[PDB]
Amino acid sequence: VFDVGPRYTNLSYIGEGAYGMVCSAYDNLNKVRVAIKKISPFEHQTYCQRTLREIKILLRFRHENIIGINDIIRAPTIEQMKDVYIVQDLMETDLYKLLKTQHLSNDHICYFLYQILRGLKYIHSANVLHRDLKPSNLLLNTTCDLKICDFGLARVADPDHDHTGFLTEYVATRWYRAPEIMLNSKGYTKSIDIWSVGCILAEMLSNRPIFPGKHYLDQLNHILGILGSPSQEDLNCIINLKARNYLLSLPHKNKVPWNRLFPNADSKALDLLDKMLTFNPHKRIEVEQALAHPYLEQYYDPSDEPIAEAPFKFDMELDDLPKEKLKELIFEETARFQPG
Ligand SMILES: Cc1cc(-c2n[nH]c3cc(NC(=O)NCc4ccccc4)ncc23)ccn1
Repeated sequence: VFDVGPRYTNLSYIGEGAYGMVCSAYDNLNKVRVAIKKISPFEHQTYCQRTLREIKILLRFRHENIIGINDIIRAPTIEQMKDVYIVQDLMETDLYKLLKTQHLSNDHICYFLYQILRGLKYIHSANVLHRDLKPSNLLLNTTCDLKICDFGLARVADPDHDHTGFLTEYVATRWYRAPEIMLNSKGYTKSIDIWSVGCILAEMLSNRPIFPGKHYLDQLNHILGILGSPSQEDLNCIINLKARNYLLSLPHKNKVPWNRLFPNADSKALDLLDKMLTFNPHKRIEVEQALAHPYLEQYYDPSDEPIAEAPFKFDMELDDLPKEKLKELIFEETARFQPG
């Protein structure tokens, strides 16, 4: 069932996830095609938490490089609400699909990276982390406008509670995971997103994922295979006994030069890549620094890189709420879109 009538008709498949599906549809009010994401999260607490976070975040945000929510469709009562549909702008493709079919020139890479970082500056200024940046979540049109989508794994930043043990399970897409995820981090600091952006830049440079780990620890094998052995100083910052012991046990690995991996890339793009793909998250470049990097000099304009008016100042505290209370919160958050 894709129950979005009567305003939205002539449905066509786009993609799907574990508990949702996105289709294109014709909007019979504005006479334009739109994207509609059906979400069916109510049987699981975790899915309810993610759905609620995405809706709350996207409804507060207003930025050219971030997908918005134009409409939310759901039943008039909690009892009758089994699914929720989110209406968004329809784009033409995503960076994942684009990279299967063509090699991007440097000036397209530069302009796309600029937009990713512009959008990320706004997200981070709101004290929010995206936590699942990857090519399929970067939507594009023929005018080369780029929008960040899929905030289902987003969280309010919590650097004071980022610590976790060695080899702790993680939810976000493997290939875009920072090394610290596998060593000592829950992915609750802004630096997690900068690593993912670095991976995306590398992927735009060669049309191949830079660290295609086949399984959980293999992801760290791929990262260390290019960055080489971490310095003593970086090891001194590693926190966990088990993470330190693991890294000290490895044979010495020298770094693979970015210009040997990417022999046709712009030298300024590789300098910025090096700074985003820095092993130690405390030394990794921040979003505002990345925007100010010489690679992006032609687009850099802090006056035209807006920040959020209303950041999320507190944790949402959804972790111990039962799925029934979360359904009530999702119902209340979506009430503004009901007729009348
Ligand atoms: C033709 C085309 C359009 C789009 C596209 N336009 N607008 C969109 C909005 C969204 N939103 C969105 O939240 N997508 C992620 C998702 C989808 C389904 C299940 C779980 C997560 N996704 C794709 C799109 C993406 C790719 N090709």
